[PDB]
Amino acid sequence: SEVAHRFKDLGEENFKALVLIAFAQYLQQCPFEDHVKLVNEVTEFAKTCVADESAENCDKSLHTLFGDKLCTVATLRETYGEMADCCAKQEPERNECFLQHKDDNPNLPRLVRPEVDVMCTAFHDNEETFLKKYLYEIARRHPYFYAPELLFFAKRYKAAFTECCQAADKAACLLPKLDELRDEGKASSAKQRLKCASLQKFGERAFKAWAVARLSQRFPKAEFAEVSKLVTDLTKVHTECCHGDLLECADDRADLAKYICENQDSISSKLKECCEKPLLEKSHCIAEVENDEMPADLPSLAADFVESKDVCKNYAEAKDVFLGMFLYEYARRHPDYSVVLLLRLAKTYETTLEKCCAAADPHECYAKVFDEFKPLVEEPQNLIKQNCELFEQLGEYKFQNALLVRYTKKVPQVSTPTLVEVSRNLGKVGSKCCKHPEAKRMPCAEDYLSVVLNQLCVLHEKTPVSDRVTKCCTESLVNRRPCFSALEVDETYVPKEFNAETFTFHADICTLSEKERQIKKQTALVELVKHKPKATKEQLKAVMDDFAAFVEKCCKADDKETCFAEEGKKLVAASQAA
Ligand SMILES: CC(C)Cc1ccc([C@H](C)C(=O)O)cc1
Ligand SMILES: CC(C)Cc1ccc([C@H](C)C(=O)O)cc1
Repeated sequence: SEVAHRFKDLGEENFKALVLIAFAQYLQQCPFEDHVKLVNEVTEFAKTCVADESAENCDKSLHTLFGDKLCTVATLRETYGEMADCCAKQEPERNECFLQHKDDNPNLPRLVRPEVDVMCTAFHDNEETFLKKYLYEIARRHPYFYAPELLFFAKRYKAAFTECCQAADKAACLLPKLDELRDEGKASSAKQRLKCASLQKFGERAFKAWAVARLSQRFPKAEFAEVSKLVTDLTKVHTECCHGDLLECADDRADLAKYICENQDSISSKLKECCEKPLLEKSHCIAEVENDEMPADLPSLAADFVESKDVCKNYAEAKDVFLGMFLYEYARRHPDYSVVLLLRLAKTYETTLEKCCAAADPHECYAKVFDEFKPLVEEPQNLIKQNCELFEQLGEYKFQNALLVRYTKKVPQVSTPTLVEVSRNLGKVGSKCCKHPEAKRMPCAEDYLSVVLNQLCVLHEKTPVSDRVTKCCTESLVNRRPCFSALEVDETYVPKEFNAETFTFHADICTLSEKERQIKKQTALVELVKHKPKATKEQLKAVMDDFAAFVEKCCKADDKETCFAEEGKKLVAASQAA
């Protein structure tokens, strides 16, 4: 029995949690009650297997079991139409079908949070259902959230309430902690979406290069054969979490943490604090540990990689291991480099060895490869310096606005909502990275852009409208940012023709938060630019200025939200004039 294997390892709590998250990520539209019901039924079954390891179907794989359970409500096409088909499938195909139907943008209603007085009551009255409800809302809206990690957020979420609801000012104690969690949750979800995308679209070889490079930066004192071992397990974990095998993902992740702690002295010195605390807190700790200090006397890479004469010979022998070694060596002494840059260099090396080793005199051909790295390191450096200077002048809001015009000009086909989301996030990278010293500025920025640009790529993959987006998303993972940076403005785009409804602002806007307000303007600026691509960064302002005048006035005037209808047609006339 497999269900039995996992149950024993994870226990009742975690087991139940993980299964709920899995079900939530599968049928995102299904209601809470139904998921709970299925989890229990499933958890009951599990219990019998622990005792009689062959009872009913205890001999099955989690796929068949999980699959059949969900298919007891999936067949209801009137609710989940396209799903029924999936249930008509079998074992492998049935599971792939489900994985294929996960929505990265579920049409679920926003998730507002009741007053502090209600949450605390609900929490205190029934603490279990409360927490379960949380896992459910998150899991269904983030179908790729790193499962083991969501259990850690669940614990911290519980501690927030467990303490604040006993305060003097609950609102003052809770709200902050919730905000900090809401964010970190999105960040966490984003990073994980990139990892799954990597494995799923580009293959495991790329996820490995990534793992080698980043682990090598954190553990410089570790030996290549040690890292490689770590890279192998780490890869197995995420492959599992990203395919939906959550229970085993949770298991393997635990084992890895165990190992890493035992062989502490062989790996890192800063692992001291991580191995002294609870499991969930230990895993989270390790995964977020600071790089160990760089080993004193280290020979130059040139020795074994560009000057030696056996280069091509060793390559041919075991190319992946040789490249793996190159990366490990280059990374361990370059934490001032972002993971994607390291992989870009590694790829420049591979391409050169491939060309150079088939020549009449290799050593002469591949002798100046490091000359080819100079541009690659410098390009990101200049880009960050220029954009951070701008960010430091305009501020976040205006800087996001600048990026909005820029992106809408590059990929006008893309849906207004998607562009607003991606442009806002891109702008948030300046608040995050620009404040650092040059030493930590590029790794921060470039690796973060890799997360944001992936968001666009997946959202776009749903309903493709721009071949320039498709191209820059599919041609090379590591080069996405460069590809997008090269795009200027789409010369083939044919301007949109005004639509009354799109530029009509209603009074229902005078009730929204300051945020949803600027987001309204931002959605207009985008619509504007789609109508007048050729327009310039000069004029737009003038109009955008006017846009504000409309809401302030029309909102503050006691005229029945009618100015909205009449003055709505007014602004349209001025614009067209410019
Ligand atoms: C990291 C951030 C602060 C600066 C930043 C943001 C987006 C871009 C892309 C390539 C663009 O401008 O299209 C470059 C630099
Ligand atoms: C293993 C490494 C040395 C070479 C390597 C690394 C990443 C990629 C991905 C798909 C890319 O090009 O974005 C290809 C080849």
